[PDB]
Order: sequence, then structure tokens, then C-alpha cells
Amino acid sequence: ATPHINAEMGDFADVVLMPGDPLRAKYIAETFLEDAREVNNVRGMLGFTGTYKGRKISVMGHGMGIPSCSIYTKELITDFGVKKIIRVGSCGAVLPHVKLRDVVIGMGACTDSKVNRIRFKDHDFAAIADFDMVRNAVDAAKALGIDARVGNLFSADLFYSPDGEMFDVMEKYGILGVEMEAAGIYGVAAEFGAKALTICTVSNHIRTHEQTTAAERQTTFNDMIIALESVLLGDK
Amino acid sequence: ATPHINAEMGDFADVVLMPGDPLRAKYIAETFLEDAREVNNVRGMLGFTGTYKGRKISVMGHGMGIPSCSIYTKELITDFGVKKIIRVGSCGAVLPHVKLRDVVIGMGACTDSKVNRIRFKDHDFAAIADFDMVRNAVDAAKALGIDARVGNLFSADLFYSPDGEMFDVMEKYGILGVEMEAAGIYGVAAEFGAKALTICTVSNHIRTHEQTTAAERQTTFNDMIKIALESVLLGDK
Amino acid sequence: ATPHINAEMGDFADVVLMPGDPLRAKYIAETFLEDAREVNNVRGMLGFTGTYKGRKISVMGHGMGIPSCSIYTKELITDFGVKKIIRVGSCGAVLPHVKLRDVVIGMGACTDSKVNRIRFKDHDFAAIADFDMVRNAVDAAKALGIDARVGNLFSADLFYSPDGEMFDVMEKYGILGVEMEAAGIYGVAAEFGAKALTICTVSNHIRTHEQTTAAERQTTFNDMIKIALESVLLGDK
Amino acid sequence: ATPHINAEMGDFADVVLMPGDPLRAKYIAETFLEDAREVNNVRGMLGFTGTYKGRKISVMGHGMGIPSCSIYTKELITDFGVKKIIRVGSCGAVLPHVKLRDVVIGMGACTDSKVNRIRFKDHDFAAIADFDMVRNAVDAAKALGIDARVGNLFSADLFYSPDGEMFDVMEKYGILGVEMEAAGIYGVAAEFGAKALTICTVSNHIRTHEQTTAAERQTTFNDMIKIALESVLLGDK
Amino acid sequence: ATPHINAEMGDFADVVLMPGDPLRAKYIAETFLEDAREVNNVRGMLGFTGTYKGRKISVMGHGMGIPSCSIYTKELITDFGVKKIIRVGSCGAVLPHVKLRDVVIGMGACTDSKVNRIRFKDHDFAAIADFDMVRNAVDAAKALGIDARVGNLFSADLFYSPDGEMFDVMEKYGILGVEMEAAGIYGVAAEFGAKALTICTVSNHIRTHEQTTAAERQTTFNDMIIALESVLLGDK
Amino acid sequence: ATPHINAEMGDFADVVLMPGDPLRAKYIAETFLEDAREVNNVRGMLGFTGTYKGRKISVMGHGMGIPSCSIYTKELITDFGVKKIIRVGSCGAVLPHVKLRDVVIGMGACTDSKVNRIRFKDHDFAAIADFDMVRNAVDAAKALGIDARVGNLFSADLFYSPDGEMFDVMEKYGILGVEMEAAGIYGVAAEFGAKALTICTVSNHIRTHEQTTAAERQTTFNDMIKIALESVLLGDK
Ligand SMILES: c1cn2c(n1)ncc1nc[nH]c12
Ligand SMILES: c1cn2c(n1)ncc1nc[nH]c12
Ligand SMILES: c1cn2c(n1)ncc1nc[nH]c12
Ligand SMILES: c1cn2c(n1)ncc1nc[nH]c12
Ligand SMILES: c1cn2c(n1)ncc1nc[nH]c12
Ligand SMILES: c1cn2c(n1)ncc1nc[nH]c12
Repeated sequence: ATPHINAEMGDFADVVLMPGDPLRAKYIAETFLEDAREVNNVRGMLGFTGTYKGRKISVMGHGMGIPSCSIYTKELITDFGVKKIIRVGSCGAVLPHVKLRDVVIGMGACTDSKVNRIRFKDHDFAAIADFDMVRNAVDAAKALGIDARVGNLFSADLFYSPDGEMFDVMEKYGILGVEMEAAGIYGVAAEFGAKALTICTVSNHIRTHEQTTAAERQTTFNDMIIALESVLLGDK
Repeated sequence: ATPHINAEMGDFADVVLMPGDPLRAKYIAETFLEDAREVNNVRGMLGFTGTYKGRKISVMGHGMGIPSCSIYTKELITDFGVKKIIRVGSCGAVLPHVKLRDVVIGMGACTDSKVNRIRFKDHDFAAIADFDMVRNAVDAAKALGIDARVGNLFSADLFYSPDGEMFDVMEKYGILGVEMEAAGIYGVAAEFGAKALTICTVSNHIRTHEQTTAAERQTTFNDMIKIALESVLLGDK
Repeated sequence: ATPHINAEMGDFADVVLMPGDPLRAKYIAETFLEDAREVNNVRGMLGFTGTYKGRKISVMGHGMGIPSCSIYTKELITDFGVKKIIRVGSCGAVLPHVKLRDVVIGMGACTDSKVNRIRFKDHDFAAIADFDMVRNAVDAAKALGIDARVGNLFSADLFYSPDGEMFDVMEKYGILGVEMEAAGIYGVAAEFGAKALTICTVSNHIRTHEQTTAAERQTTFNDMIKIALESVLLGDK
Repeated sequence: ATPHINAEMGDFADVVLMPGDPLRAKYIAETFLEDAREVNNVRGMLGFTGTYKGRKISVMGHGMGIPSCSIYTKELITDFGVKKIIRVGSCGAVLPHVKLRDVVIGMGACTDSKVNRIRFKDHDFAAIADFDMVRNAVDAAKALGIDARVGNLFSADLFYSPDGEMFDVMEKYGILGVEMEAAGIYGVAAEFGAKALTICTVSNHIRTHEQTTAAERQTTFNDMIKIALESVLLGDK
Repeated sequence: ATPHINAEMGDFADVVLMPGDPLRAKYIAETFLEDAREVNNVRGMLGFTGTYKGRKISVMGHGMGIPSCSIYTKELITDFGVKKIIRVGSCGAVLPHVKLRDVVIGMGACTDSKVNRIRFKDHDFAAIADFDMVRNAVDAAKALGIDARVGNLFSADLFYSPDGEMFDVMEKYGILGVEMEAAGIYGVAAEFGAKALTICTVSNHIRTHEQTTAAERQTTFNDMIIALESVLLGDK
Repeated sequence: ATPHINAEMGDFADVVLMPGDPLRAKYIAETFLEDAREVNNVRGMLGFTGTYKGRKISVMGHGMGIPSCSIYTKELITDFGVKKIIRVGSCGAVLPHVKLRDVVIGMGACTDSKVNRIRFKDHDFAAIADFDMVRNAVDAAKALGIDARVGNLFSADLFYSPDGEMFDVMEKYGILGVEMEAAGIYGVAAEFGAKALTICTVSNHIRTHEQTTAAERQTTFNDMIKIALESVLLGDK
């Protein structure tokens, strides 16, 4: 057991899918995993282990923000044998050609957090996904007939930014989606020698809004959960 | 409703005690409040409203880290008429003369986050509590016979910090507790125009490596809660 | 003797009021102390020791700016047994509801100096006063019938700042007064192990451009001095 | 023409290979392209346009260092309709398991340069390659019987860095190769909306050394150019 | 009158010599200026105007540190018509070949202050003297048979540094003297369009100490006060 | 030999002239030196050693940008006993009174590069020339009937900067010329204990433009080389 996870080695699979919302982890285990057992409830951060097409898989919330997800991904890597983290989340778009319900894969993650500068002697650490995990996700999306955009996310510390001028900057430099975790998870994965990937669905357009239905949005969220099939591709 | 709270104006008291652990908010409402009703469960961040000695009072988790609690404290302040936030958390100690379950009152909060530099044009913003709230908490602690140190906390972004040497610097400058929120809450309170205070219980020593359990963290920090609730009463006078 | 003070251990009281203007220290000693003797004139930085209602008390200028007052507060703390520094200065106001001769108590001090980043590994050090000293000053002000706001000061390196827009940011974040020392004094107190507090009199408004004379700045700020001296008396209890 | 390229729109293919050493451009054009024509000579930075298996390709050196290649890549993109840039060159390795003449593909590039912080309001821009170009290079290498590593480069401003400890940090965080351009090319690509990739062969080990021979550095260069060119044809799909 | 100088246009010469110590300004007026009148005493920061070989010259303290001297040099430039500031001060040496009582001329001034980054959009502003003033000082020292070193000073914010490792850095990069004002004065002079020069005598060796006599040290201080003759050379 | 210079100790004079454009080195050697011999050719960066009025001089180009010239100047100083480096090149002007083909001598060099902050523990290093070399150049120019301005250069990392407002700041603080190397050469000179100077002719005005012709840029280049070479003889005293 670690200070934020009341579990033991073996309780997690060597791959963990992580949404921000602990209730969304419950949704995923119940919708997609067979024989799911709950393996953590400390601080309400529900985590589960079951099987997908016979493959052992865990899913667990990571909370909002780089500091929260850094705790959980660290402890999973160093104390529960986890090799792969797949964040499965929502993001806001700044580019006009990125539409509601697009699937975005973060090959890199920009940030206004200081955590990677602290790690990297105040220089620029390029916070990146594991390439093979990216490729597995692109291929799994193709097999399902979904086109995924691959590029940069931006991991914000302030959901409610006082700036607002920073969204123009993100647009100018081609940021595909704004969320709050990827850069921290990629930093954790480099620091402790594991592999990580962030996939997001566009849940709003920070400029404008666009228009869809609940059924359509929930369909795309389930499409993202690509993540499970990418694991199977990785297993080779 | 706000993007992270499914409630309406009036569901929250004008004062909200906030631990990081939503299960601890649930424990506070069951143990200390009367007629406690649940007013939020979005993302599992349980929030409750009830009364303490007749005073309407809410309690709601804020999650771990400056970005998490920044979301919740903002929405409480801008859409639910919340005037005072009292964070009631845990912290790790670096000073030798600070032992487990000691109560610390962060008049100020150091940080290695960039959020206040982003608000303050890259200068030093002294993240501070409301003075009257600090004094209320000190007086309530004296009336309860509970010791409490008043000083600087350090709000860390990395619970698992790769810079162990920074603990020596925290120690040198008298930091009473390492937690993960205060400096961001004080920044929100200033940005959005309310008042805040962080009280913490020392739950582990970073040097001695003695620590309290996860079950103890959510259900044994009762002195802190009493200080927090009684300090509201003094503030209402 | 230290490199900037020609005196010996015992010449200073354990509490030193310090304005920036050495002529103001001279005025304080003549007007408020009894049996005042001069204990330093190096570089014209006049310092005096006497008694206030029987309590040994010193007063000495610290010069303008964080680097100037850092020298003097350091030497007082490390070679003259000084335990408490009470800065008694002037400040410029940015908030509309803050008028000339208002008294401000800096529980914290923002700054655009780099000195605390250099002490604190480039992180945010919340430069704060001693809590008991702040409360002493608040209580002494109430007993004297003098209003006083408690909050953040901003310690500027550039009196003539080329960034006028930073005043808007100070205003947004509730900065009660722009002066040039508090954040450095609070940093010295923490580094070298003593306690400090800055009290300031609003001597000009940065927006309205109303200002007090240079002669008024050195001889009309009497309410502040009374608060400072009486707060020491409360602290001795 | 532009300040550093004396040519007209249309003289360059939409894909440009860029070695560092400008003398290698003429080599590539004569060894791997058909029907090559000279399209630039300003300050000895020779450029050529030709075909590889019918596909229009240009090649031109970029100089050493982020400021140099930032100039040439910008002008190609904004004034010559270039859509893809492939930098081909050498790097030094810090990882014990990365060996001399290994092929490294920079999906990302760390840097100690300030150029991206100037672009990105002093936040962290992740300087990344175009994903399809990365994958094209991996597959083209595979088809040539070459396993290629994919991960982070580090683009150093100072070949002779005074901070020997940074190489240990690079190794801790998995940096595959040290060179001097990738992060700057990636930033320009993002700034003006084109696509870029850096491929490097390991020419030396910062740990120990025992560098490579002459015919080995000839075989290995040819493999890298072959990989880059076949990757373009894969990108055409 | 300005907020820190109780004087009027005309009261100062268009060149001001400035030591840190207001008592040292009094010493200089009394030792070197004819018909000296005191023209400022606000905050005890004594300033004087007299003549040197018939040339009108002022001298005035500037206090310790960049923030203090920035106030006084600013107000002198924008409100009293001053064109040239010559700081005349003491510095500590870090180089082993820089000896006690060497005369050091700051063609540039390094600093750990943030004031020039604030002025210069967070980039590196090279805080420099006016070249002609440097050359006049070198020539005046030569005519007096004194060899002056010209190079970098370092302007510290903390006389009592918590670092201490920074002195090795200054030594490595050839810093001739450590004081507390030059970089701020050069920043003021660029910002408001005036000219400035810092001359220092080495009053200690931050490593080791060396050994001289009071009479010898006071002789070298008077040699520095070079400054007066450099003005006359500047007048052409 | 060094990684970028295939030569031996003694092949270079103790004084090296460095243009940016490497093709200018052969020009200088053939036009102003006697008995010139080729001493380097690695990646087309030709170097030559000869005499000017009996004085041994070398010339070799430095590439564009701080990282490029930092490599070559370092290796010359640490491995070829070089004592003085004179960079000769062009710059852009922001000041209305600085005119095309004016000669500018960089007593100091501002920069938006991070290299000196990496050297100087993130403080402000003033990147400065050697004073005697400055004065030698002024006097040599005077003797040729050329008035030369002396002050600050700005060494830009990005020729194509995304912050158009920085040119206004440069103009406010008196920058005489914008180029891309001076501050980096000055930092290397200080790091390894040698002497350096950058001389520039104004080739364009950032304000407006209306650049210079061909025979004008020929006359002006020759004047700059003449100034640099006569300045060396003045330095020999
Ligand atoms: C603006 C929007 N936004 C954000 N800032 N951060 C995270 C996020 N997730 C969905 N939408 C988001
Ligand atoms: C070491 C300990 N520690 C920490 N670092 N950060 C936050 C925190 N909360 C309780 N204990 C904590
Ligand atoms: C504007 C005003 N102002 C200032 N900036 N800094 C320090 C200070 N002391 C009194 N008044 C002050
Ligand atoms: C150490 C090594 N090294 C470097 N630093 N930078 C660029 C580069 N290219 C090959 N080898 C290199
Ligand atoms: C160490 C020494 N030192 C200093 N730091 N700063 C200014 C100064 N003037 C003389 N000696 C000095
Ligand atoms: C604008 C202009 N400019 C520049 N930025 N950098 C270097 C340079 N050399 C000549 N002209 C230049």
C-alpha cells in the first residue's frame, strides 16, 4: 500500500487507463471490463481491474491537474509494477479546424507548470508520449474507422486562466487540445522509466461552441476508450 | 451549476471548510454538522451543507494540488456566494521540533508553483491568509486548549519531489508544513475577491519518515476541525 | 563594530524601530524617547537608544531599498542581539479607498526584487511578518483609536518604475502600499533568525498624485510611531 | 529571393533535406538525386533540387545551431512553399545502451535555448516532430533492415557547456542524442505551420568516447539519407 | 525640488560625482572643491556644488544599493539637467591579480538585480558605461601615473550573500570588483538618456585580505577622486 | 586538431579576424594579407594565416548565430593560443540617427540568448569587449577619417523574431546595431580568459529600410577590415 492507493502488488494490471473523474473510471470498468473488481477507494479515487478480450486491464481516476495525476502515476509505476499509463480525458480546442468530438492524441504536451523545469535544471524538457503507444492508438483508431489527430496538447495549471491571451498563442503554435495532466504524466514517465499516452476527446471549443447531442458525445467518449485496442496491439 | 459543482446558489453556506479528501468532507459533515445534506457529487468531490451550533456551514473536498483546489474555490466564490474558505488539510513537517498531529496555521504559503507568477507579472506575490481569519483560528485554538503554530506553509506541486535538497531550504526558512494547496487558494481568494485560510495537521515527518495511515487521515484530525468551526463563530462576531 | 555600524553589543536595545530616513530616526529619538543617546553615525545612518515608558528602545535609519536595509538589519541581528525590527516607513497607495496618512500593517510583502528567489532556490518565498508582532500592532492601534489596514505591501526596487501597468496588477491583488524594504527585511529576519514587521504611512497616491512634503515625511508621522512603540509594550507581556 | 536564399518560388521542392555541413548537400544531390540543378549559393550554403524515384526533392545545409537553422527553415517555409523539412545529421549519446552509429529519430527535442520560451510566453513548448514523418522514418528504416530509436533529442546552444552535470540529467530523463538544431526547427515548423523531423546517427558517446572510423561514417551517412528519402515516399502514401 | 532632493535647477553642475557615503561627499567637496555650497540634505544625503580648476562640479551621496542610487541619479537627470554621473566608490576583489588599492573602472556591470530585466523585457541588457567617460578616466589616470584596470564590475543586491558560490563564478568570468550600484546607474543612464561611469578602489579581497596602512588607503581614495580630471578632459 | 578545426597549434596567429560569411575569409586573406597560407577547411569554413605590415594575422569565418561562433572562438582560444578575436560584420539599426554604412563598435552586447545566464547562475552578465581593443578600433577609424559609434549591440537568437515590440525597447535603451554573435563571443572570451571585439557596419535600417547598394557594401566592408587590422597594430602599441 502507498499513501494514496490502498492496494497491493498484483492488484493492478501492467497497463492503467486513467480518466480525471473517479466516477468515469467506474463507468469504464462496468462498460468494458469483465470480472471487474474495485482495488482502490482512498480519497474516493476509484480504481478497478478486470479483463478486456482476456487481457488484464486496470482503470483508475487521477483527479484534476498535474500535481494530482503525478502522485497517482508515480505510485503506480514505482509500487504496483505498472508499465503503461493511458490518460483518457477531455480537452478544449483552440484551432478552428478541430471539431467537437474529434479524437486527439498527445504526442507532446506543452505546459505552464513548473514541474518539468524543476526536473530538468530549468531548461526545456519536451514532455512526450511513448512513440509505440502513440502508433498503437493511431492504428486502433484506424481499424475502428476513426481518424485521430496527433500533435501537441497544452496542460494548464489554471482551468480559469487570468491570461486569456495564451489561447491565441496555443492556436498560433498548433495546439490541438487544452487539458490539465498530460505534461505532468509524461514528466513522471520519463522520471521513473515508464511509458505514457494521453488521448482526449474535444468536449468544447474555447472560442465559439459548436453543437451536438448527448448520445453523440457519449458515443465518441466510448470510441476513445481506441485505448483498449491499442494495448492489444502493443502486446504484439 | 458550475462546470464542476452540480448545485445552485443557496446550497452552500457562505463559509466552506475544505479538506482535500472528499471522504473527509463526508466525515466532517456526519461528525460535526447537524441536518447535513449532500449538495454535490460531481467527480466524487462530495460537498455537504448543515449547521454547527445553529450556524449554516458547508464542507467539501477540493482534491489534491493547486490546480484542483483552484477550480473548486473559484466556482464556490463566483457562483455560490462563498465568502470564506477554510482549508483543513494534512502536511509534512521538516522542522525537528514539529511532531505528528501538530496543528499549523498558514498565515502565508510559499510555493514552487508558477500560478501566482502568472497572476503577478512574474514577480513575487506574497500568498497570505486573511488576517482576521488567522486570529480567529488562533483564539479558537487557545479557547480549546489546543496548541497551534502560525507561520509559512510550503505548497508543493510534486508530492514526490526530485529535489530533496529543497527540504533543507524549507527548514532553513522555517516552513512549518509542506502541503499542496494553500498558495493556490490564497491566490484565488485575492484574484476573485474573497478570504481564505489554511489549517493543516502534520500527518508525516519528511525527515523521520513517521506517517499516519490513510484511514487516520480521513477520520482522526478532529482538533483541526473544531478550531476551524469555532473560528467561524468568532468571525461572525 | 560591524562594517556599517560603529557600536558595540549592548548599545542597541533588543527592539529597533527603523525608518528609511536617518533624520526621521533622529526625530523619533528626540520626540518619543527619554535619555536618548546616539550610538551610530557611520554613513550618516543615525541610530539612537533610549527608553519609552521605561522600556529600552532603539531607533535607526535603514536607507532606501532592499539592499540598503538588508545590510543594517543583518548587522543588528547578528552582532547586536537585536530580536525585533519594526520598520516605520512611508508608502504610495494604489487602491481608491486608501487615502493619505492612512496606516498600513504589512502582514506580507510582495516584491519585484530577486533577493528572496536567490535565498529560496528560485521558488516563491512568502515574505511575511511575525504574527505576534502584527497582532500587537493591531491591538495598540485599536487602543490608540487609530485605524489600520492589515494586508500585503509591495516592496519595489524601482521607485521610478518603467512598468506603470504593474500598478494595475498591484491594485487588482489588493496591495495596500508600495514601499521599498519590507520584503527584504522579512527575508533577512527569516535567514538570520529574528522577527520583523513593517508599518507604513501612506505619503502619496500613485493614481491621484497627491503627496506629502519631504519635511512632513520626516516629522509628521506620529500615529505610526505611537503604534510601533506601544506594540512593543504589548509584546513584552 | 530572401535575405539568405537567392532563389525564386518554385526552385525548391516542397520537401527539403537539410544536413548541417553544407558540403554534404552537393554530395547528397550527386549521389541520391537525378537531374539535380543548383538553386542557391549565398554565403556558400549550396542548395539543389532534383528527383528521387520521380519525387521532387531539395537539399541544402542549415549551418550549426538553432539561430542558423531557424533562419533557413523559416525562409523556405514562408517564401518557397516548403511543407516538410528533414534535418539529417549526427548526435552525441549519453545513454549506456545507445551505441555508435545507431539511428535516432527525434520525436521531440529538449533544449537549453530560449527561443521557444520567447515564442510561448515563457511557458514550456514541447518541440515535436510531425508524427507521420516520424512513423515514415521508422518504417523506411525497418524496410532497410535498420532498427531506429524514437524519443527525445536535446538541442544544445553550447557545444562546450560549462555545466557538465547536465549530461547526467539528460541521461536520467532518457535523452537519446545531443545535437544543436532540432528544437529550433520544430519551433519554426509550429510557428509557420509546416512539418519537420530530425534524424541523427550517433557519432560519439559523451560517456567514454572511442568515436567511429571513416568508412563507417560513410556507410552510416548513406543509410540516414536513404532512410530520409524513402520516408518521404512513404509519406506520399 | 524632487521628493528626495530639496534643490532647484541650476543648483547642481551638469556632472555629479557620487560616493555611497554622504559623509564622503562632504569630504570630497571640502578637500577638492572651491566655494562649495551644500545644496541638499534631505534624508541626510548631503550634496554639494563648487568648482575644480574653475569648472563647476557637484558631489552627492547615493546611498547603498541599486534602488537607492537609482532614485538619486534619475532625479538628477530628469529634474536637474545632469548629463554625467561618476560613481566613485569601493569594491571587493575576487581575482588574485587584483590588489588592494588598485583603481578599477567599470566599463560594464554585471548584477543579480532584476531591475534591468524589468526594463528590457526579461532579456540581457549589457549595463555599460559611456565610452568617452571611460576613456577620459583612463587618460586622466595615466597623466597622474596611475594604471587603472578597465573591465566588469559586479553589482550585488546582497552585501551578505547566502550564496558564496557566486564569488567563484565572478572570478571565473573575470569580474574586477564587487560593489552594489554600477549596474543600476548604467540602467538609469540608458533609460533616461544620460552618461555614467563607475570608478572604484579595491578596499578588500573577498578571499584573503592583504595589508596596507590608513595613510596609503586614503591616498588611493584621493587618487580616484582621476574622476575630476576626466571631466576636464571630457570638456575637450 | 579540434572537432571543428583541422589544424595544429601554431597554424593560427594570436589574433583572428572573423567574418560571418565564410567566403569573406578568402577575400580578406587575398586582399589585405601577405604570404597567406590556408590552415583550415572543415565543413567549408576556410581559415588563413598571413601578415599585415609584418604582423601575423589569421582570418576565418564564424557562421551565423551565437552557438556557431561560440564553438569556433572557444576552440581557437583553448587549443590554438589565440588571444584576440575581432568579429567583423553587418548589423541592423533601430535608432533614427544611425545611418546606413555607419561603423558601430560593440563595447557591450545585449542578447535574448540564454548562454550567458547558463554561465552566470541565471544572473546578468554584462557581455563586454576588451576596452583596449575598443579604443584601438576607434583610433584606427579616426586615423582613416571614419567616425565610429561606440555602445551596445544586441545579439539576437532569432533573426525572424515574433516580438516586433522588442525593436522599440532596443531603440529606447540606445542599441546601436542588431546582429547575432557579439554577446556569445564576449561570453566565451570571458569564460576562457581572452579578449574580443565586434565591429559592424550598418547594412539596413529596421525602421523603414532602403538598403545599401553593391559598390557601397564593397567600400564599407574594406573600411571595416582596414579598421580592424590597423586596430591590431595600435594594440601592439
Ligand atoms: C479551458 C478549457 N478547458 C481548459 N481550459 N482546461 C481543461 C479542459 N478540459 C476541457 N476543457 C478544458
Ligand atoms: C512531503 C509530504 N507532503 C508533501 N511532500 N506534500 C504534501 C503533503 N501533504 C501531506 N504530506 C505532504
Ligand atoms: C511609488 C511610490 N512609492 C514607491 N513607488 N515606492 C516606494 C515608496 N515609498 C513611498 N512612496 C513610494
Ligand atoms: C556533445 C556532443 N555533441 C554535442 N554536445 N552537440 C552536438 C553534437 N553533434 C555531434 N556530437 C555532438
Ligand atoms: C563582498 C564585499 N563587498 C561586497 N560583497 N559588496 C560591496 C562591497 N564593497 C566593498 N566590498 C564589498
Ligand atoms: C534584424 C536585422 N538584422 C538582424 N535582425 N540580425 C542580424 C543582422 N545582420 C544584419 N541585419 C540584421
